[PDB]
Amino acid sequence: NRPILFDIVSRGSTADLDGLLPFLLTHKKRLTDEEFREPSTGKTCLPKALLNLSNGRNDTIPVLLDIAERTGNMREFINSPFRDIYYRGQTALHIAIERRCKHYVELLVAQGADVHAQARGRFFQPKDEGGYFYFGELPLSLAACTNQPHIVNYLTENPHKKADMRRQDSRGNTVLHALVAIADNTRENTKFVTKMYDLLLLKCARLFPDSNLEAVLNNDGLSPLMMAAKTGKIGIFQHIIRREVTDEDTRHLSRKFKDWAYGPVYSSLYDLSSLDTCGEEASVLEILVYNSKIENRHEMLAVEPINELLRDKWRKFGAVSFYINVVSYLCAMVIFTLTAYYQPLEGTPPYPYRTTVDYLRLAGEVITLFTGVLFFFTNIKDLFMQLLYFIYSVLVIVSAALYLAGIEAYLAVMVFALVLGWMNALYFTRGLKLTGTYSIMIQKILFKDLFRFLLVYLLFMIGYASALVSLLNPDSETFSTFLLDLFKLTIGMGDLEMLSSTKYPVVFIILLVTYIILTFVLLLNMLIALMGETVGQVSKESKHIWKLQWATTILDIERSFPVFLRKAFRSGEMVTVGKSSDGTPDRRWCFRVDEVNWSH
Amino acid sequence: MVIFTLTAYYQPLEGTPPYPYRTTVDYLRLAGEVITLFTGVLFFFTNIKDLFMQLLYFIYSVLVIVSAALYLAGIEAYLAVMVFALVLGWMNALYFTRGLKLTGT
Amino acid sequence: LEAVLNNDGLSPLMMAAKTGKIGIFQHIIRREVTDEDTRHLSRKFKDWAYGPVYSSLYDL
Ligand SMILES: CC(C)CCC[C@@H](C)[C@H]1CC[C@H]2[C@@H]3CC=C4C[C@@H](OC(=O)CCC(=O)O)CC[C@]4(C)[C@H]3CC[C@]12C
Repeated sequence: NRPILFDIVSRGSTADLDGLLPFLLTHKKRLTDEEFREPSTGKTCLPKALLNLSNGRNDTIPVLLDIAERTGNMREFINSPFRDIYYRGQTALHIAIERRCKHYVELLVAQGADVHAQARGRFFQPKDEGGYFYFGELPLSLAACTNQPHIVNYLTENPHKKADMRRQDSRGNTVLHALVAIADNTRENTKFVTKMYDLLLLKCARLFPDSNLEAVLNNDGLSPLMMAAKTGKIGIFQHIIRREVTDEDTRHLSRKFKDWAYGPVYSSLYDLSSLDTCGEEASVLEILVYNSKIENRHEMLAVEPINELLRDKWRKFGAVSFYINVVSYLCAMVIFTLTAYYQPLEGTPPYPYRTTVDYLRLAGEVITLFTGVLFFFTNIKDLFMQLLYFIYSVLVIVSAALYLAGIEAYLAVMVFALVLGWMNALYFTRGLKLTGTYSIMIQKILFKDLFRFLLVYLLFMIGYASALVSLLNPDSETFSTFLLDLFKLTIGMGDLEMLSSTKYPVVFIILLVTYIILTFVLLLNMLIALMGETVGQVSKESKHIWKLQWATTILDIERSFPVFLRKAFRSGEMVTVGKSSDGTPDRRWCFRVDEVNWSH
Repeated sequence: MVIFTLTAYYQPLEGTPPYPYRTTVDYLRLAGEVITLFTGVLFFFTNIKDLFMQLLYFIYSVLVIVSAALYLAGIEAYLAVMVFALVLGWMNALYFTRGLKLTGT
Repeated sequence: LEAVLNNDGLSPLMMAAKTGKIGIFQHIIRREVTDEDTRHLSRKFKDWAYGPVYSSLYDL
């Protein structure tokens, strides 16, 4: 009778249902029997009826509910979930809410519909995880994510059942987490996202004054603000960072207060407790600056307190430590250079020391080894809990070890270390503004475009030179010699005296001509062109890249210091902005900004 | 192309073309030669079918086949054109980066 | 009607593509007919919708 029932419900006709009650009573067959349910998914009668209706009025639902109550299977029938990978978990209430039918939502909850049921089927998953619509996996989160204020209002405060706002799905995300998860930078989306977020926050605070809704964290460990920063959602991040609440009852949770005004000058202090931390917990700034592949990484930093905080930190302690570090690094490299220079050529390593000058060389050596081990330890700690610096440190330590063992080879690698030691000194110009943007651009072009160009050139050059070598007739040694000669000719110095043994010299001349033409005219020119266009495309990006580089250097310096030193240098003044519900003072960290307005 | 490069490199300078084969190394060179000729004839057939029903590849194939023919006939000149083929063989390897996005533009 | 081909062997869609006419090519590639009598000749149908997600299958 399953096909007949499905046809009856799909049609929506009331008459066909007559007689089902006595039929079930006589045969004592429940509406959740395997035969009645569709084997493919598990869909029961109610979801099918709700799926296909007219102008929000199916007109069959009450009869189905009455029948199920007659049987006495409402508990297992009204909330019967779907099976299968695609739609697992989905219940009738999810459908009713998805179809924007308040009437049916009320009628469903009135009868005992499970309001906390989770719909974690593969249809409802994040876009990156092979899904279509992620909404928090809850009826309440669904209504909040589909921009339906009335549904959320009724659902939260209903006599029969209440879905508390502070509730977490399998992933741990709460309704605010989902509402940030579906946010997009479009104006239409943000306009309702912010409104619903604020409404829901105020309602939760009103109902429960003790707890805080944004305190909750998901399994990942983030909060709505940190997650919005991580997911690159400027629209809601900017509205949460400057949230101000005029209501006196709910002013405690506000984030931006007015401090004082004199004429056109207005001075307001922002709150940055969660925004900036000293190792107590993860900070928005660290996440936004250090994580990669962020949509609006550069735009997100242009917010009223963020930029001024970076500025104040830079003045307070950023500049001094940077100059100290660069000077010390240069001095250390000079000491290393002197040590390598004065390495005694005579004898074999290690060399005995029996004079004060020997002890001077030893002092330089120990300083260099200390620097190398320090860099190695810093990199290893970073890995456990700067690739070029890692190479420098590992090469230094290996050179010291081979010096201890006894072999000439160490000097080579030791010298190589010195090369790298200066090769990256340019990267310390990063902190400087005028030359730091140029250093960042040089590093960017060097790694991305120069890797491709070099890889393109290597095989071409080696194969073409091998072809020319094969052309000549009087053979690894011959190739080894000729390759040096050919590279020297590529430099523009030398002479092609080796062609005497070759037959058909004309074609060899032509081939060398074309080789030179390609190497100098086309290959070299394209490298020139690429730099010119990239800078033009990033002409505006220059300031963005510079600001990001400045931020990352400042944050690296801040991270390096231990916790208590950070406590000493922490920026912002403790300001008692009000008294909590119990009356005790807040005493919350804040940072002050003042502007000028001639229109207010 | 690597196989072709090795074949050209190990072409015996001594003697005159064709060179008799009486050793396993000779058969290694012969295997490389037949592979190169197969590649050339395949490219030639593809281009000829396109024409009946890639100009640089057409040049590569025609030069390879001509070099093989002149190797069979007996003349030193073939090596020249054979080498020239190898040049073109790599000269257009860059054009296979086309498919890649970053370097294809 | 679009089955007919000229001496060249093309159809209105192929000819619009060959002649570089975006305006009519885009309107012929997404042609949808609401009338039930003449829905067979339509080229873009709606498949299903869930909330803000809409899924339509084109004919190719
Ligand atoms: C254009 C870019 C992408 C390719 C990099 C060029 C190198 C692959 C070339 C440039 C100079 C060449 C070298 C010139 C001299 C020698 C020594 C030679 O061995 C000898 O010592 C005998 C000759 C001599 O002693 O001068 C072996 C090859 C090598 C390293 C040559 C091999 C290839 C080198 C490093």
